Amino acid sequence: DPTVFHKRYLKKIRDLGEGHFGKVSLYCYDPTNDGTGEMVAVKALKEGCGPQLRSGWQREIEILRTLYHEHIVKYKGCCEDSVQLVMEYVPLGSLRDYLPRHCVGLAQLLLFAQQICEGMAYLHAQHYIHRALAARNVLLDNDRLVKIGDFGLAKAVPEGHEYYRVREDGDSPVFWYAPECLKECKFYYASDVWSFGVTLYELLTYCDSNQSPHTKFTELIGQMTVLRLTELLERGERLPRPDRCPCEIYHLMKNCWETEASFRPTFQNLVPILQTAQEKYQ
Ligand SMILES: Nc1n[nH]c2ccc(-c3ccc(NS(=O)(=O)c4cccc(Cl)c4)cc3)cc12
Repeated sequence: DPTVFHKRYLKKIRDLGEGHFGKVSLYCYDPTNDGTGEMVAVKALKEGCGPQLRSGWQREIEILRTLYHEHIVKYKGCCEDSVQLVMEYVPLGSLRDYLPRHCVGLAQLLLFAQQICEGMAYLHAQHYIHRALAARNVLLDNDRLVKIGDFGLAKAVPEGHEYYRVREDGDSPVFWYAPECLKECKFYYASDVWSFGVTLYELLTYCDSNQSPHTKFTELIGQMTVLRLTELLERGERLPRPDRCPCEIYHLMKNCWETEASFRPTFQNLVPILQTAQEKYQ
């Protein structure tokens, strides 16, 4: 019943985001057509999705129902026709849209970075890999509260496996990807840590397009792109230290980007370090 949303009570307000396969929009859900209603975010598959995209969409909805964390977008229910995913409305939107138009100090960024690590440490503990950990998928509720907002590429990791074998896709976030994902198509929990390293780089660069990983890696050059990127990352080459980033944080990022996945810190490890770093800055 509270998980049941009828189309008849859903009024589209605006668009919230769009990926290759899905679409997120803001709706007002008012069953009493008065004012005691609520704002919800409604995710739907776009027209033209393959059978494997539809079966994965069922798994995604099941995944979000399973996840309960202060730093994970709350599942609210479904809208059945095809199926639409109903979630809570996280008002300030994504950090990719938020940061270039806002004033957020270093201590606040480090708080966001710590909360991402908290939700991510819970995700891994629930035996799931995210695979799309970037600033566009982290949502801001208020100046003190972030939520991992999209699980489109999330996957369960079987019984005693430390990695998940992935399929070659031209749609995948290549510049957020660890070398083991690009060369061997292997996604470990450690591969998400690498993406967190890239996410932290994005926050410290205010999600400025001119300083983006895409632009910096293009400059660093001097599937052919993926091939040259793997050599770059194996040579030991990394993203530059952002002007604003203190050396201890750049170290944290570099540890997150250790070439060998086993050597990278765990999300459970990152939470205290970041809490300290955030506490130190003010
Ligand atoms: N403001 C919000 N309240 N609740 C939400 C749930 C998801 C989202 C959301 C989450 C992720 C994105 N990033 S995105 O790159 O646009 C994207 C990637 C994959 C699939 C979709 Cl539909 C969108 C954009 C919006 C926003 C809100």
